[PDB]
Amino acid sequence: GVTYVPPEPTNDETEIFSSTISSGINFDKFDHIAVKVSGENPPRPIESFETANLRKYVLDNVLKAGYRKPTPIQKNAIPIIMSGRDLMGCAQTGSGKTAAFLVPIINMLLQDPKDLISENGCAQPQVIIVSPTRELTLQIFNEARKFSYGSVLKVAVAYGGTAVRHQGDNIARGCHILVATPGRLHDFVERNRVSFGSVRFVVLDQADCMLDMGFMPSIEKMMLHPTMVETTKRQTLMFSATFPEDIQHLAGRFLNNYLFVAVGIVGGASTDVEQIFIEVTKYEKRNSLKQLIEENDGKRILVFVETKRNADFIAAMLSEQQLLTSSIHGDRMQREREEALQNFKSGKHCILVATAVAARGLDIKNVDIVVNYDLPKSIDEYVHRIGRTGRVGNRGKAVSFYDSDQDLALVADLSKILRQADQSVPDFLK
RNA sequence: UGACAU
Ligand SMILES: Nc1ncnc2c1ncn2[C@@H]1O[C@H](COP(=O)(O)OP(=O)(O)O)[C@@H](O)[C@H]1O
Ligand SMILES: [Mg+2]
Repeated sequence: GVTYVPPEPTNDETEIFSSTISSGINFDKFDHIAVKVSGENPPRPIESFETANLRKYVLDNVLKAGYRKPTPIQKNAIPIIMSGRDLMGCAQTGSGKTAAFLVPIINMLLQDPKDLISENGCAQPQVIIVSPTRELTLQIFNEARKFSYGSVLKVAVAYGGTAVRHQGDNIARGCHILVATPGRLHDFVERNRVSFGSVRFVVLDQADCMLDMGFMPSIEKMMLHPTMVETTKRQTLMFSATFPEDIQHLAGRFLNNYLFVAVGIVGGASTDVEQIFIEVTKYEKRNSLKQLIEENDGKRILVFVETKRNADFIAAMLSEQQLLTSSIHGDRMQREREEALQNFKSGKHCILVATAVAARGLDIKNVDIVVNYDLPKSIDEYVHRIGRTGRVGNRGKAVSFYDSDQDLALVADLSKILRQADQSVPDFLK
C-alpha cells in the first residue's frame, strides 16, 4: 500500500530561506583550490553574484538565502550555463553544487520565458532534475522554491512511497521545473502524465551514480525518450563530487560539446573533514560504537551501515540503551524516512542510523561526527558519506571502523584519499 | 549488498 501524502511544503518565506548551512571558518579557503576547466571556448568565470548578470529578483533571492559570495563551482558553472553550454561539474561535497545549476536555470527560465504546456493531462516540464534518492529529490525541490521564490515559476516534485495520484494531479496543472527520482518519473511518463517535448534543461545530480549500472537504463529511457528534444536543442548538466574516468566517458553520450569543470582533485574528500580510523573485528564494532557515542554526548552523529538489517539492529541497540535514535533505509515506510530525517535535522534525535540511502547530497546542519560503522565497497561512496559533515567551510569529524576481513580491498584508495586531504594514515592502511 | 515506480 502506498497512500502517504507528504505534508505540503512551507510557504513561510523565512522558513524557506533558513533551509541552509551557514558558511564556516574555512569558507574563504575555497579561494585556494585549483580550478581545471577543459573543453572548447570556456566563458570566463564570474567574480561575484553582483557581477553575474543575474536578474534583480534572482540576485535578491540569492542574497535572501544568506549567500554573500559564490563558491568556486558557482563562479564557473553560472556563466557556463547562461551561455547555453553543457556542463560536467565536479566539486567537493558541501561547496554549493545545487545553486550552481538552480540559480542560472531559474534566471534563463525567467529571462527567456516560454508558455507552459499541459495538454490532455500531459505536462511538459522545461526542466527535469533527477537525483538517486527520494529525500535528495525533496531537498532539491525545496532549494528550487527558495531561489524561484516570488516568481511565476512552478516547481513540482515526483518520488516514490507517495500517493501517485497526489503527485500526479499536481503535475497535471503544469510545472516549469520537475524534480524526480527516476522510478516515479518514468511511471508518470508511461501514463502520459509527463512528456519531455518542451525540455530546455536536464540535470543529473550525483551524475556518476546516475550513470552507473543501476541507473543507466532509467537515464537512457529519459535521454532517448521519443518525446525528448534532441541534445543539440537543449542543455544537459551533470554534477557530482565524484566522477571516475570510465563514468565520465559514458556521460558523453548525453552531452553536446561540453565543458568539464573540476574544482580540485576529482573525487577528493573535503579537507574540512578530519578523517579518523579505528581497527576492529566485526564482533568489536558494537562495543566501539557504544564507546564513541559515550565519549561524544550532545553531538549530532550520523552512523552509516551496509545492510538495512544492520541499520534496524543498530537503531534498536542504541534505542534500548535509551539513546534517541532515528533510522533511515529502504525497508522503512516513506513517511518514517522523512520523519527520521526531520527528527535528525531538528535535533529531536541526535543519532541517525542510515544505509547508503543517506550517503549523497543530504544537507543537514551541524553533523558533528559521521561514523562509518561499516565502510563502503566504493571509495567514491566513502567520500560522499564523510561529506555529510564539514560543509560550507565548517569543520567536522569522520570516524570509520576498519575490518581487514571486509575492507582490505579499499586500503589503496583510502590511503590516496587521506594523503590528498592531508590526513594522517594509520599503520594498518599502509 | 544498496538505491530506484506500484
Ligand atoms: N555561495 C554560497 N554561500 C554560502 N552558502 C552557500 C553558497 N552556495 C551554497 N551554499 C550552501 O551550502 C550548503 C551546501 O550546498 P550543496 O549544494 O548541498 O553542496 P554540494 O551539492 O556541493 O554538496 C547548502 O546549505 C547551501 O545553502
Ligand atoms: Mg550535491
